Amino acid sequence: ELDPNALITAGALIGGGLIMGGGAIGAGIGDGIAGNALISGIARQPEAQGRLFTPFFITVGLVEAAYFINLAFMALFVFATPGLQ
Amino acid sequence: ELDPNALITAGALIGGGLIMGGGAIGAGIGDGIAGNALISGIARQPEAQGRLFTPFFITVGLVEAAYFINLAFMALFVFATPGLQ
Amino acid sequence: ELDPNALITAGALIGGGLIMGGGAIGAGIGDGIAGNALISGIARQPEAQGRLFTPFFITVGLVEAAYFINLAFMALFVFATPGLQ
Amino acid sequence: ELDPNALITAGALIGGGLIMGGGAIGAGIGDGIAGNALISGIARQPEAQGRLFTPFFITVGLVEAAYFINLAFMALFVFATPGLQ
Amino acid sequence: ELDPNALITAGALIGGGLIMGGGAIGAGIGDGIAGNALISGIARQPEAQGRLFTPFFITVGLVEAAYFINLAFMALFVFATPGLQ
Amino acid sequence: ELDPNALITAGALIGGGLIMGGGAIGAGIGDGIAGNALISGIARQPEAQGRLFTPFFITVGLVEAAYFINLAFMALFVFATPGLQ
Amino acid sequence: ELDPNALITAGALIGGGLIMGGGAIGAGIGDGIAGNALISGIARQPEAQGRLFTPFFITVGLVEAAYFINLAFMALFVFATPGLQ
Amino acid sequence: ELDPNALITAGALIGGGLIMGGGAIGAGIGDGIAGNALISGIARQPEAQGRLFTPFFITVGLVEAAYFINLAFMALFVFATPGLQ
Amino acid sequence: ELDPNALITAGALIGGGLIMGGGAIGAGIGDGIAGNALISGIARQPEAQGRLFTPFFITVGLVEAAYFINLAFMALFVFATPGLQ
Ligand SMILES: COc1nc2ccc(I)cc2cc1[C@@H](c1ccccc1)[C@@](O)(CCN(C)C)c1cccc2ccccc12
Ligand SMILES: COc1nc2ccc(I)cc2cc1[C@@H](c1ccccc1)[C@@](O)(CCN(C)C)c1cccc2ccccc12
Ligand SMILES: COc1nc2ccc(I)cc2cc1[C@@H](c1ccccc1)[C@@](O)(CCN(C)C)c1cccc2ccccc12
Repeated sequence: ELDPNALITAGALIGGGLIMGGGAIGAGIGDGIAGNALISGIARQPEAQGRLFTPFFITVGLVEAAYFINLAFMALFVFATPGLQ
Repeated sequence: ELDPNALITAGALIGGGLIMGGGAIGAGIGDGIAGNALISGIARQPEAQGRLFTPFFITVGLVEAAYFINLAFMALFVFATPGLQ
Repeated sequence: ELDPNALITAGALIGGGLIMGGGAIGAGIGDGIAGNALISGIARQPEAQGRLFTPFFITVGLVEAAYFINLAFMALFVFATPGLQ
Repeated sequence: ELDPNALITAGALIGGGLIMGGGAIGAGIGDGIAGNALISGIARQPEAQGRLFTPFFITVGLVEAAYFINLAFMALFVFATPGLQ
Repeated sequence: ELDPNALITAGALIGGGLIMGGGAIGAGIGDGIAGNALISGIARQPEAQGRLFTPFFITVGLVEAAYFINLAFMALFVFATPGLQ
Repeated sequence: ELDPNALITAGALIGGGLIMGGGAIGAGIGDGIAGNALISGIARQPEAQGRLFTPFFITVGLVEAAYFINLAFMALFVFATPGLQ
Repeated sequence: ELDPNALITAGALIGGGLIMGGGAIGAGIGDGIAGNALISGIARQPEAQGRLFTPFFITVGLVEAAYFINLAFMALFVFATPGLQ
Repeated sequence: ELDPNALITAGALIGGGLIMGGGAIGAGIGDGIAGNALISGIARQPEAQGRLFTPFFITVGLVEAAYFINLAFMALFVFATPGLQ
Repeated sequence: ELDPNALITAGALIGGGLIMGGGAIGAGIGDGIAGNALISGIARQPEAQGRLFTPFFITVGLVEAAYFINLAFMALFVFATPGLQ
């Protein structure tokens, strides 16, 4: 027979899946869009290369912070579930 | 045997996952898109570097406010669940 | 055991989650896209850019109204739940 | 113990959340994409400004009609739930 | 005590929300994208204004047909639910 | 109390909803994107545009076939439910 | 009263709806984006028409293979459900 | 009367549908985007045809690997379900 | 009848599904977008293209790390389920 934590943990795993699924959508498309501009800018001005890598890494850093903060809360959700009985 | 808060807490965790999962989609894609204009603009005109960071950080400011306001409401949902019995 | 409001509040948290999740996806990406144009236009026409912040704030105003109307209805769902028993 | 309206109302709130979540995604990204073209067109031809505002407001009007019609049905779903017992 | 139509009606309302929530994503983003070409085209060549509204309204016609055909099926789902017992 | 078809019909309405929701997202946005090209190409080359309506209708034909095949399977799910008991 | 296949079949129909909903999103937007480049390339070089139709049909073929393979598994899910009891 | 594998199998089928539904979104849109550059590039310079197929198939290789690795895990979920009792 | 792990494993398969679904959406589309730039840049600058594969593989590296970290957590959810009883 069920118990309250079976329901709480099921919610937690779905909740955690939503957090990382959305995190990977944000990060994969975000990084690809940042890389796109990098590849294009180099293609247009192949000596611009040096000055493009700082704006690129700032963008990626922002994108990846969302992925990583999401990851941390997915870890909280399934390894230390808030509201667990 | 199930109790009311088990069900409410499972809903809270799924809602909190929706909130953060949508926040990361918006943040990563929004920031990548902004970053794509920054990188391209710098590639097109290297001395516009400083000029371009101002509208970039205004833009990133707005995208990031959506992410962290969502983060606050996810924390309300899972740490101070409204409707908990 | 369960009671009706456990199920209703669970639906409310999940619906509130969809509402904020969707709101930040529209907001992050809508503002990113608006800011991309702002950044590019400032890169292209540094002088006559003041004429650009005004269409930008209008766009951002529309995008943010969607985010905050959604937020208002999330609050209603989870703090004044319609159909609560 | 549960009752049929607890299940119906839970469905209604999720249903309503889906309607507004999707409404905000459509409206935020739609408006941002319309604003993008507005900001760009002004940047390219800063006297085009006058003739751009009619096509802009037609686009936004279309985008916002979807948001508003969605909002109306979310209101029906949770305040006058069809099929309520 | 639950009855069959409570469950069926809850499914109907979630399905109807999916239908309209996806309709608004498609309508708002589709119409914004069409509107972006209209605005840009008018900005590029002001006297193409009349010429450009024809393919724009054909395009908006198609996007809007998806939105209102979805709206009809959402109404079938929630007002004349198939499978109701 | 519940019977098996209540649960099956509920799954059917939710699955039918996903099918139409997804179909209108692909259709709204696919047609918007096709029409964006049509509008721009007519703006750029008003004379030789007749050659454009033909690739446009092919694209729209493909996009609409996805919408209407989906519609056909939504109808099957909700009017001739596979696995109904 | 329920039976195991009522739950299995409900899962199957939702599962099947997810497969086709996502299939139509992939195919509608994919085909529209392929058609966009076709319409644009013809508009820019109206004699390029001949050499554009092979890359166009390769792209569409790839896009449509995802739709069709998804369709086949949705057919498996709801007409020959794996794990049916 | 329900048994454990009925619930587990229903979860398996929904998870397997998520997996393939997300795979087709990524594959169709990813392949359309790659194909859009191929078509445009060939339109811009007809004799670059052979040159452009190499980076196109590398790109399509990567997009398609996501689709078929997802397909393998969907098959694991529904044909060899982990956790089946 | 049911047992707690039936419900937990079901949540695990659904969460694992969200995680892989999201991962392939980010990966398909992120790599498509990166490859679009690669293809265009090679079409525009055939000589100095070697400088492009290096930003391309960096972008793809970031996009694929998101896909494969997600895959790693899907495996954890479905093969070493956190909170399993
Ligand atoms: C631009 O505004 C519109 N344009 C439309 C265009 C077509 C149609 I058919 C309906 C339209 C409706 C409106 C607004 C409206 C104005 C007055 C009354 C109701 C609705 C609006 O929906 C806009 C929301 N978006 C910005 C996301 C709104 C709703 C709810 C709260 C608001 C609060 C503040 C401002 C706007 C609010
Ligand atoms: C362009 O068509 C294709 N190209 C493919 C390319 C690769 C692969 I591996 C499979 C492909 C399959 C097809 C079709 C097909 C033709 C014949 C038989 C089965 C499938 C199709 O799937 C296209 C659907 N899209 C437009 C969204 C289809 C399915 C179902 C009903 C249809 C009804 C009418 C027309 C097409 C229908
Ligand atoms: C580029 O990497 C980063 N940039 C960041 C930027 C801002 C912030 I605030 C956090 C950041 C965190 C990281 C990584 C990290 C490095 C070390 C330790 C933890 C996290 C990372 O999250 C990147 C994942 N993406 C590629 C999707 C990661 C997580 C998990 C497993 C990884 C395995 C291999 C490589 C990277 C891994």
